[PDB]
Amino acid sequence: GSEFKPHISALNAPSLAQRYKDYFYIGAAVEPYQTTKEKDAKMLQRHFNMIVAENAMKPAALEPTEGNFQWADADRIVQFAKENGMELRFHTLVWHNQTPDWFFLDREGKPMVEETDPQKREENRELLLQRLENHIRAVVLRYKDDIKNWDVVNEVVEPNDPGGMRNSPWYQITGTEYIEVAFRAAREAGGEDIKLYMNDYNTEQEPKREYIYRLIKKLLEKGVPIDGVGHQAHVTIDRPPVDEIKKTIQRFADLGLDNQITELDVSLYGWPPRPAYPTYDAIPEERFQAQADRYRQLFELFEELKDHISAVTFWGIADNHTWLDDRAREYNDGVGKDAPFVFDPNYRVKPAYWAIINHK
Amino acid sequence: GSEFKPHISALNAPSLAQRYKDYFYIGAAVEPYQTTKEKDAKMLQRHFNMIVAENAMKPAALEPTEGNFQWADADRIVQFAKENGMELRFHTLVWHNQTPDWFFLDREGKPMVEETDPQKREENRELLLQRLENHIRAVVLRYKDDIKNWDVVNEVVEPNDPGGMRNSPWYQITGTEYIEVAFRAAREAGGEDIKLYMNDYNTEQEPKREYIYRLIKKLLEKGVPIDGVGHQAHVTIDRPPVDEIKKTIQRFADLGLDNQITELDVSLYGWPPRPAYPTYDAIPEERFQAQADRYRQLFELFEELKDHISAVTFWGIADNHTWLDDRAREYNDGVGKDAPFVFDPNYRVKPAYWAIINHK
Amino acid sequence: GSEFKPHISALNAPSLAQRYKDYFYIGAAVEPYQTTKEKDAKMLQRHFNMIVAENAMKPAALEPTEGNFQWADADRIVQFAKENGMELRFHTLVWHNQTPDWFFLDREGKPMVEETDPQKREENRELLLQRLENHIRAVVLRYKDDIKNWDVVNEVVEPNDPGGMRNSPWYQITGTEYIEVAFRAAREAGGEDIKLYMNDYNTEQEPKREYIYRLIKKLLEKGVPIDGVGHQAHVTIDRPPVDEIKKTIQRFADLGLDNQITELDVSLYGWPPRPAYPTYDAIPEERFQAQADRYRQLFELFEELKDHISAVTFWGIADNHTWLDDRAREYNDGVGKDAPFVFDPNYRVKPAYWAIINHK
Ligand code: NA
Ligand code: NA
Ligand code: NA
Ligand code: NA
Repeated sequence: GSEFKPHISALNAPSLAQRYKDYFYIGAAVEPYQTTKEKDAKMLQRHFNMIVAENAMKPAALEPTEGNFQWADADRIVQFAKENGMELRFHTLVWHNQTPDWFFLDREGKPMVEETDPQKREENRELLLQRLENHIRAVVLRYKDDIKNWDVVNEVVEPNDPGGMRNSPWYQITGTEYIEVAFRAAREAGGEDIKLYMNDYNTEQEPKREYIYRLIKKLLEKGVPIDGVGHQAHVTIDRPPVDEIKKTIQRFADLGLDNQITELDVSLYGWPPRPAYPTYDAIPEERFQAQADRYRQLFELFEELKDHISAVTFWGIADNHTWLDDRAREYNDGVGKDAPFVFDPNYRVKPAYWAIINHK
Repeated sequence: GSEFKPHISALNAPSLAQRYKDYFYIGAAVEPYQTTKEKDAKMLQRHFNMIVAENAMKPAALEPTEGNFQWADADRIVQFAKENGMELRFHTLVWHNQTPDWFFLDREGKPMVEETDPQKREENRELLLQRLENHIRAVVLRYKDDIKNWDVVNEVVEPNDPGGMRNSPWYQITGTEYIEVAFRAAREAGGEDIKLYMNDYNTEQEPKREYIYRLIKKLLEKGVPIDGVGHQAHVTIDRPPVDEIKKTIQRFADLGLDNQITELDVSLYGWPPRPAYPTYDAIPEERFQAQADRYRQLFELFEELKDHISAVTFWGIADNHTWLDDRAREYNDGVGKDAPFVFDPNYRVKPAYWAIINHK
Repeated sequence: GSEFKPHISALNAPSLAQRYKDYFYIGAAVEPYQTTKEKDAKMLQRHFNMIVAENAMKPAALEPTEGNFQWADADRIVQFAKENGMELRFHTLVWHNQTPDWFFLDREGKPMVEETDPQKREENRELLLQRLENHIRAVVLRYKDDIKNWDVVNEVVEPNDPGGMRNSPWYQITGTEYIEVAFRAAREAGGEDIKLYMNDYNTEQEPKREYIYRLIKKLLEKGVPIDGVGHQAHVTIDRPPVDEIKKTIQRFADLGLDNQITELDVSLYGWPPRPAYPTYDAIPEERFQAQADRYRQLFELFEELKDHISAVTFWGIADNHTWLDDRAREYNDGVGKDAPFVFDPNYRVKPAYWAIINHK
């Protein structure tokens, strides 16, 4: 144990975004209801100068059937950021998950992935790319003046698949062209001022890192205007090692790319939740102290790499809301709690908060 | 002697604020008449991108009797800053000096500090906190869109007093609650965008440093939204040592606090003015050269700590106006002159100017 | 050979200005036609956040006869920068080249440099300084709200001339007073917010460096409001050595001066073009790899000196347009091609691009 400053309320504790003002933005993923929850709204105004929609801007949320755009939840998050002078990230224009099946049906209502006529396959490819372009055109035309950071594609690399290309219907139907078109359409509709990212997880693992590096070079060679890599950084206390994170950021920086940490959380367990504690009160202090040392190591690394990192965004606000609790229950027969942030479920600061707010 | 660049006019000499553009703001304390004095106004526009009122915004200046707000002098300083794109600091919402006695009278016209009925003392405490809240509400509502930096309380720690709490009437009547309320009211009226400081002098001395650190932690534990510490830095050529200054800034940074240097001057004498020179022309060059080396050491330290220091403000413009001349005369039987700045009384640069403007 | 990343199109390659966002602006010299050439305009929007007129704002371009101001070409460049949020530099208010002869004729139509009556010479000096003041007044009044960076005088030092002062008609008629007046008039018309530079080439050579340093100190002693030195940096692969560049920047920083690199190019040849290659396709890869290592060394030096350098501007966009091709032909009997940029004549990135865009 090394962090023994008091567990004060986070609502008025010194601002995390302030601490990192000349390093990178400090962001949080939010749901629309949190923009009007008193404590969550206060937490955002106190600690965060960047916001991303955890779920409200995924493809199925915004265009659940063709041409039927659903803007209300997304507008709510954008308006909260505008009211409070926060930057925004867009999650996400393209993803194999959270994508409605109408994209991948031919004009006949049948799955394009089953088509065997080569000329018809080329027509389906053209049609799917037009649908993708229209999804992007609508969303970027609406938000381009307010959202500067765009996860144009998400999780398109899978090292277990041939050539490293995740074999989603996107890839089955268009190869890598859906990725090329996604970036071109985003630039066409949004102009030079928006920053376009390829977002993925385990970006430091090999050979996934090579595959992402290879893909970006291939896209660059095709004239694709990519600006950066987003690193989800869903990490644990021990994995991955900090030196591998450092080499990954430097590596993509060598292609001229900006880097953002997009979905940061530090689980208390391994991958998978080998044994979750059942309740929050059951987590011993030693675990939070271990998590504090890990957060310290991460953020001091981010400071060293500050000229290659424009933003660090957490995948949530406080420990009362995190996607890791679904996984904790799942692998522990219905009961389990994770604690991945620097703010606890009662909106108090954790040892990890003091570890990243201090002078180093 | 080490600084032999010419003693050019400061009016058009290279800008001090420019030199520190990516480190911290460079500020000066001013009186309203100096916003319309040709040479002082030019000096501010040339060298400073932050302004503070030396006297015009103290409690007795702004609310000399209850509810009788006097805005003219303060408005003048704020308008000069706005015309010239300068940031502002507010000195100061609460101070045991420069505070009119009406605050501390019960509704009966008698000193609250003399009251012996416990229930009546609690009523006086409530009344004094309401008067404090109204003073802050009026001032912050008026200036919140123009002043980002607020000395919410000033000089509230005194190591000679029990528990380190300066035993002013504020503390005699309310304990530390006046400090809690001062910060809460300032945040309530001004929003999250204004930065709230506790300002004091000798912040590197022990045990004063501990007492300030202890008090801030206690206020943080009560939910108080403090953002930073202001260090007056009324220093001499030899005191305090630079390593103690460094440890102080780092120490408060460890609580997540920003730091500003708020009232910087480097006296030519010890504490007290053991022997002032009678006139400015009597000061030998060796003294200015010693003062230059001291200013060099201070500002190179500030550069090293730049990510913990947002602003460095001098307690005046040029050597023709400084509060240290009152003290120089006082302790030298009516005659005496100090020279605490980098600009001399004829608006020429001093060796100290060249020492902090150069490449290091 | 060390840089083997692909020679992708530069039009959508990761942004150079983005890479240097927290170091200095990245600029390019342009001609008006390039603001409407599809590829040049795209290159500026992709890679550059600062623009300078290669020729359209020289004295003869803007005021070819007395009082006959020609604004169209200059306005075009300023409007392109404004549309795209780019900063601007002004090249240049005073220069011995590109200056129409009407400046230097007495009211009698005869060359002021030939006048032998001392009282008449003082009248011509006064008249030439009034004409200079009016040229500057007109240009600064028109553009002061849009152009922050002003090359007030250009190439006024010549180490082969007595006292180091280039013996142009400006100096023959007014001594150094034309320089004093140029800076004062620019400040008078433009205010404190515009930054005023003395621009020259070979600024690291001795004794030219001493002469510039000496002149600036003399101007500072006369009350002249100079803010910075512009270093043209028309360099080769081997000259000048990087340590001499470093000492030059530090040296002028010691006078409190900002520094900008104003006309950067890295010729493939010596001075003069000892042997140009006849055509672009004749340049071997080894030369581009040598040029890449040189650009790497320069920009890593600029990063180290980032707090003394506000902007780095290239004297052109891509290798299809550069003034060095006139000199390559000249000294090679009509045929010759240089390649001084990081972007090639077909708007593809060069090894030098990868060398300055990477993580270091
Ligand atoms: Na730095
Ligand atoms: Na989720
Ligand atoms: Na005073
Ligand atoms: Na030219």
